This record gives sequence, structure tokens and C-alpha cells, in this order.
Amino acid sequence: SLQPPPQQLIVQNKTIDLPAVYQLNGGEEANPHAVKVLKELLSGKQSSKKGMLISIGEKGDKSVRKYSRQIPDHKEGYYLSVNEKEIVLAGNDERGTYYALQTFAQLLKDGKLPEVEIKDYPSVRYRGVVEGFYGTPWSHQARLSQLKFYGKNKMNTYIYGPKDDPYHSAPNWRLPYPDKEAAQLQELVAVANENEVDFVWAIHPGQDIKWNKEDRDLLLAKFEKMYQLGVRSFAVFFDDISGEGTNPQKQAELLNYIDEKFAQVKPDINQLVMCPTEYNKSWSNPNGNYLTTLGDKLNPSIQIMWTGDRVISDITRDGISWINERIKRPAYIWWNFPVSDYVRDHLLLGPVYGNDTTIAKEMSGFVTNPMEHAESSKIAIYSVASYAWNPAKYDTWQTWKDAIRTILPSAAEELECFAMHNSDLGPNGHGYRREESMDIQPAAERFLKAFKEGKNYDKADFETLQYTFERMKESADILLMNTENKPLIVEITPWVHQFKLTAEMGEEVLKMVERNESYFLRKYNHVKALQQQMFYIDQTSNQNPYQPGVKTATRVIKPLIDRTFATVVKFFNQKFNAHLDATTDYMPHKMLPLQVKANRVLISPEIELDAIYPGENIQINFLSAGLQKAPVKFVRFQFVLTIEK
Ligand SMILES: CC(=O)N[C@H]1C(=O)N[C@H](CO)[C@@H](O)[C@@H]1O
Repeated sequence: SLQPPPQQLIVQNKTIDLPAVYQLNGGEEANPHAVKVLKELLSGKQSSKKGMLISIGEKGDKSVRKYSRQIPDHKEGYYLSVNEKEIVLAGNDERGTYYALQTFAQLLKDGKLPEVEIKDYPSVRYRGVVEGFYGTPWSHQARLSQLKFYGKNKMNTYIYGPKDDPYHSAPNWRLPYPDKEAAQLQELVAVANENEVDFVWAIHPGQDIKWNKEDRDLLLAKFEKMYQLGVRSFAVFFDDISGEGTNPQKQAELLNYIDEKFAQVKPDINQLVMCPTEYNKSWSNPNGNYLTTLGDKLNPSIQIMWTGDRVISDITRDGISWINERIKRPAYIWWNFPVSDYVRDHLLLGPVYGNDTTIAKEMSGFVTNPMEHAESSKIAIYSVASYAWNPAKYDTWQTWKDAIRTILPSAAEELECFAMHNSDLGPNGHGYRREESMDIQPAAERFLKAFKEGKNYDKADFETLQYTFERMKESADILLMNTENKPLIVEITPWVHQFKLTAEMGEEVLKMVERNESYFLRKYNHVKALQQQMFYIDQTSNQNPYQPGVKTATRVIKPLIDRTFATVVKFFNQKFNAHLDATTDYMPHKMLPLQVKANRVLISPEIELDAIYPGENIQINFLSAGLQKAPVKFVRFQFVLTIEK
């Protein structure tokens, strides 16, 4: 399964051996980045004047003259051919030759090559990743791994703009990077160049920018320092700000100045991009002059970014028409998935879908804003690369499966299992949701409906739930111990622990559904302990300020387990005249369920705590009171008690 799939492909359903002896033509004249890859593939083998011809080069080179008519007339296009007599790897340009090689590397398996002819090129000009989220910026090592991954998947764009990098945003946007970070950035740029990726350095100055000479020059001076580090593409971001920096005439004038005094003055600058203050339809004022001013005043080589109809949204024909009419050029899409910075307790590991696949001509670029979890984001990134290169042939589920097999071949099925039940965002303020657990959703819905009603459930539905919980546990334990991609396992580990507990809880609740009073009570007590363990994980892992903790299988599996538990406990309580607690989340404090978030104890919008704590403050909203470290166990009257914990 070639990813991205080529524009055109003819296969012969024959294979040949990769030539043990070969003659290489054009090795001195072709893209050195491409020749390096070819040479690594042919290692062990060796070149002579005999043996199979392998021709590599760009249109115009001597090596590929014979094929000049077969080379697509598109930027980054290439012609590839393998038959009994020779191998052709011919780009329309240097990047095309490299892309030819990335396809060729995928064809080669166990020293054999299929006989094929490919004519290929991207449907969207700029394809890649914007590291543009809130949260811990990607590590240096993660970024090195990302750049290599993008080369392999024909992504030509990496936009560097982590919101919490102080040299990117306010106020240290004015300051050059310190030496250590500068040497790292310099290495990232070299590695990007090696993998045919435009390293685009973004700046986010709008929150405190002054529309004067001093700040303009400081911005230019910053861009110059980035240029000295090897940066050749640049962006200015005006998103998520308020105040004078939102002025569209001034934004456009600054961007045109950068264009005219910098971009068009250096020998070798590539992309110049801006993200507008009105960057999605809902945050736009259809009766305001912001977008039309940008559209009219911004120089036509400057790109303008867009997230769609909402902050988080998928791209539609009508949605992109709306923006394109105003900005007078094709939007450069900033797709906010799988970014999880507003649902930080979730991993978003499901397929990439929802974007119109017929609108390539309506977009200048398409980049995906990922999770702060770099390796985990490769599922979506791989899929986005496939979509942007060939949207007409974009296959949601096959691409997801291909991504997973590429990222973790040693445990692909296990990672599929984990990812398939870790897809949805849960309720959020952006209203954006994804499907999850859709395979078992009907079996779950029928089981629950029957059970709650006192009608009999289908045995096969019970067994499918059983099968699911079993596979979840196998998948969790195998992933925990996997050493093929350690950085990935480090990222997902807390969710993997939570996912295993979920599956164990499901097994026990199903045993509760099935014997005698004694047995039921053993199962019940086991489930209570597992709820407590899930609490401990939710309280100790991923403790960020915004959405702390660890949620998993939230769409279908957890509600099924919880509702089944509440139901069987009710039945037991009726049958045995008992008063077993049916609550589904463990809560050590007593009172709408209470919630614990960090050192906050809140009522879901008299409380007795499990101990005496020093009080910090109380916040109510139908109000606030400093508690000045006073001992507190009881609070009697949002409704949030903060304690020292
Ligand atoms: C253009 C844009 O999307 N800006 C920000 C934004 O508005 N939302 C996403 C998702 O929270 C942020 O990561 C991103 O930095």
C-alpha cells in the first residue's frame, strides 16, 4: 500500500530482484539527497558498467533524456519505472527526484521490486505540520524524528510555532534564541533541508506589538538572526490576540514590508505566510473589514492561513469558497487535529477524515496542528500527508492502518486496538467530536437497552464485549513492554495503564451480570478497587493546569461499563434488599458528583473531605473568599474549594 498513493500507477503483477550488479547513471548530477537514499538501498550491492541500468536525475539532466516526456509537468512531480531491463527515477525537479526515491523505498521488500510505472505529483503545493499548539513544545529529539518522517511521507513543510516558546511569542519574540537553542534550531534546519522540508520559522508578536519603527526593526532583526541559523521560510502569526495588534491595515503593511525588504531581497527565501486574527468563520466578522482588507492589501505571494468554519473544524467546499472570496487567493489550511491542547486528558489516535477530497485547487497548503505528544501524532500526520498529496484517492481507514503498521510494525494490531478506543475528544467548548469504538457500538447499545429493560440480551453481544476486554488487556501489556519505539510508549503509557484497568473493570462487571450472592459481592468489591485505581491514575499522571488526568475509551466502552454496573447493583439491591453503592467514579470526599482536579475539590456545575487540609480559597458562581491556610474538613453553604495538597 503506497502512501501517499501515486496519481497514476500501472502494475504488471510480476516482480524482479533488486539488481546485485547495476550501472548507475546520473549519480553526480541528481539531487544529492535522492542519491544518498538510493545508495543506502543498494548497499552491499555494487556498481559497474555491466548489469541493470538505474537512471536517476531531474528533467534536463543527461541521465533522464529518454524519459523527458514521461516526467509529469508539475512541481515535485516524478516518473518512476521498474521493469526487467532498467530502473528509472526521474524528477521534474530536485524535490521530485527525492520523492521518486521515497516511493521506490516503499516498493522494495525482501530484495525484490514489483514491475511498475508511476507518474506522480502532489495535488496540494504545501503539505505538512504546524507545531503550533499550547503545552510542552516538542523535544529536540522528537523534532529530529518528525523531520525524517515528513521526508518519507512527502511532506515539504514544517512550521515552527509552539505557543509556549518564549522566543516565539510575547514578549521575548524580540530576543534572539540563546546559544543552546540556536544550535538546536540550526541542526533542525540542516536536517529539514536533508529531508526536503521547508523549515518555516513563525513569530507571534501581535499581543504586545507596537506599530512603530522600534518593534518593526526588532522583528526584522529577529528574522535576520533566524536567517543566519539557516532558516529560509518565515511566518507571522496574529491568532488568539486582542488589542492594537489586531489592526488589519497595519498587519498587511508589516507583512508587505517583510516581503519587500527581506523576502524579495535575500537570494533564497521560499515561503512567507501569515495567520490572521480572524482565522476561522466563527471568529470572523462578516460585516467587518478585516478579511477583505487583508485580501486587498496583502502582497499576492503572501499565504493566508485558515482553520475552517470554526476554531476546530473540517474543511468543506462551501467553507473554503467563503474565505477565498474575501482573501482573494486560495487559503493555506491550518487543520486543528489532532491537537489536544484543550482536551489534554485525551489522546486522539483515530483516523483522519471529514475534509472534502475534491477541493485541492481551492487550497495553497494544508498543515496539521498535532498533539504535544509527537510520536502519537504520527498516525494523523502520516494520514494528512497521504490526504494532501492525493486527496482524490484518500482512503481514511486504510491510511490509518498503514500509519500504525509503519510506526509500530512489531505490534501493529495492539496499537490499532488501543487507537481505535482512543479517538474521541469528549465534550468540549469547541463542539468537536470524533467517532470511537464504532465496531462494537451496536452490540453495546443493544446489550445495555435490553439489560436496563429486563429483556434478555443476545449472548453474542455479551461475548463481543468479553472479546473486546480481553484484547484490550493483551494490547495494553504488549504496548507497555514494547521497545521498538520507546518515545511513543513513554507518551502513551499513562493512558495504556488506564485502558488496561478499563478492560479489567469491564470483565468484572460482566461477571456481575452473570452466579450467587457471595460471588457477586467479590466482583463488586473488585470493581470498587479498580475504580479507585483509575482515580489514582487520573490524579497522579498528566497533571497539567487545564485538563489534568487520563481518560480513555470514553465514547462507548466506559459508559457501557458504568451503566451496566449501576444497573446490576440496582438489581442486586432489589433482590437482596441491600444498599450497595452504585456510583461509578471513585470519590474520596463526600457531599451532582464531586470532582477532584489538582488541589481543587468541586461540585459538578455540605462537603466533607477525607481529612483536614489547609484551605486556600473558595470560589462560587451562581464570589470568592481567601481561607488563609485555615484547617478545613467541612464546607457548608461553580463551587470550588482549593486546598493545600
Ligand atoms: C490558528 C489557531 O488555531 N490558533 C490556536 C487555536 O485557536 N486553537 C488551537 C487548538 O486549541 C491552538 O493549538 C492554536 O494555537
